[PDB]
Amino acid sequence: ALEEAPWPPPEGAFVGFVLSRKEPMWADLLALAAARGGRVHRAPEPYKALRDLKEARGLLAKDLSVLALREGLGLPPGDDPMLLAYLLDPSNTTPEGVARRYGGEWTEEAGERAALSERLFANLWGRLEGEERLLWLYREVERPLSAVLAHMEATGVRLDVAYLRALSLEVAEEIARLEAEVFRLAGHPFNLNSRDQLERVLFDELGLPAIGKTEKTGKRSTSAAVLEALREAHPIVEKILQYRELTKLKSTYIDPLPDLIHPRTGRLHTRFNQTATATGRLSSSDPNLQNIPVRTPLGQRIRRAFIAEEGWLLVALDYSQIELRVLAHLSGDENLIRVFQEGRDIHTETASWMDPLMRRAAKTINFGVLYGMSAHRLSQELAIPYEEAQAFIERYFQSFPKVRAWIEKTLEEGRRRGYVETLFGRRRYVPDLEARVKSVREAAERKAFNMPVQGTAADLMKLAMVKLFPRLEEMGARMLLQVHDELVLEAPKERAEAVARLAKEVMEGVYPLAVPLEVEVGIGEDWLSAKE
DNA sequence: GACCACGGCGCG
DNA sequence: AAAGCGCGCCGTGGTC
Ligand SMILES: O=c1[nH]c2ccccc2n1[C@H]1C[C@H](O)[C@@H](COP(=O)(O)OP(=O)(O)OP(=O)(O)O)O1
Ligand SMILES: [Mg+2]
Ligand SMILES: [Mg+2]
Ligand SMILES: [Mn+2]
Ligand SMILES: [Mn+2]
Repeated sequence: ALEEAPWPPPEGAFVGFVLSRKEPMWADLLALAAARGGRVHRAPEPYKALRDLKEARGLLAKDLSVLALREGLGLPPGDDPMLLAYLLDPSNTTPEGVARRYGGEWTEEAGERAALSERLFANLWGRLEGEERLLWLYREVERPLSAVLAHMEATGVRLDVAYLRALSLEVAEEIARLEAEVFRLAGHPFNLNSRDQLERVLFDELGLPAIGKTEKTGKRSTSAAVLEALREAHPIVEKILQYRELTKLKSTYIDPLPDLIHPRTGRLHTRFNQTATATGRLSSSDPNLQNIPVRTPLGQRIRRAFIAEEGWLLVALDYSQIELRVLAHLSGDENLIRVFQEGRDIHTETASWMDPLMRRAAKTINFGVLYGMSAHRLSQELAIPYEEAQAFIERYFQSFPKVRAWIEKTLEEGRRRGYVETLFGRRRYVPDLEARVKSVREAAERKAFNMPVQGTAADLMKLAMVKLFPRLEEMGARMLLQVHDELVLEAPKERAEAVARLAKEVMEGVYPLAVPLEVEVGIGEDWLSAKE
């Protein structure tokens, strides 16, 4: 039954706020409230009232801190019950669910939100009493990380807009040429973007063999894997693949990115969602800057668009074979430890076995292999017979015997405890491990043993970001992007070299393992340059 | 306009 | 597509 108390609130109050739209960098601050000591404070003018707070503590703290940074204010995020709930159970991803689950309702009014924040925090902090590992992750990783992300989000990254505009006009001309071919070959026009219309053309009119069907609705699939299986079975398939690539990059990146430049900053701002994934990874959205193309020649042209402020350079740091090293440490496989203790590369060894484009393939291969891929799909990818695909799966695990033993212990443990955990104790609940439908059970198993490996690499990286960020600010350098095992920094030209050495070392020393973490670093005027 | 399910595909 | 995992956004297609 909170009481209206005059703004401002006492120091250390829980904040509620309402935004015109989810994106902090783009939102209007509609309302701002705070709660403390059995009272609620509703600010008369939200923007002015921001100045009174000294830290944002409450649901979605980082977002409001991001909006504060955009206004020239340094209001860092503090406690956020979402981070508590997320650590308790990573399926806790939204305030709607968290409130439903731990004792309130997520409404649209800042006061009730500030109130909700306060009681949700009490209750969750209660639930976390005694979970000392999760408390450690909260204090040493997540809560400090929120500040770092708020700064990355507010900073943004520079984009060569004029370049992409020109690229759009070029690519559009290429697409029209391929559309025309496809339409001719099909003997009539139709919407090449409609997978439904395409399917009737390929499998009914052209009478091509229907490899596979789609998951939910059982239509005949027109996916790249299926089209690749028909690249020589007919010429029109080939062009379809190329129309898909261009339209995919044009409509997802080339055309939308330029129109998202912020007016005040002149830069492009993503959101780094901190309670979004089941393994502990971050995600990026609005726009997603974690899937900017890079694997093909055209995508590379897109990456070139991401450039440094004049007088600065981008610094790109990227852990080598990160999840493999984690697997060595997690499992104890001596043969795999040695692989890394003596500077061996097995992403390059799976390339010649099966340059920069051939190494990306061995990356899809050795990772697909490792996480329970099927002999069937491996045979199909590598273009070899099923007989040969099983032997790359026999040897790939013969070499490193303790991995399978680790997989088993992990699954056995997740069955008893109902969850699996990373090196630091981050939990993921995986209930279907005792499912009586084999398929459902074995999916769960693949989810279960991947988590500690992907989630440990994410713990390490978050920790590296937490340690590295203070050093960058004191050097006048900036942290721009994180792509799971990678960081892009922006540095004044004359500090760029020292920043790279420093960041490389911080990341490599984040938390020593039974195997060394190695980092590749590069420096350049654009994101593509910085990774050569 | 808003929403959503689906197939599809980009990156890690 | 199939016994890899984790995401977010696209166009289409359908509703309200
Ligand atoms: O689960 C998959 N499937 C993948 C397919 C292609 C590429 C990576 C894949 N990964 C994950 C594993 C790891 O978390 C991260 C490493 O990211 P990448 O930088 O791409 O690879 P890498 O660390 O093995 O080696 P390298 O840095 O010398 O290139 O990506
Ligand atoms: Mg061209
Ligand atoms: Mg989906
Ligand atoms: Mn990488
Ligand atoms: Mn890497």
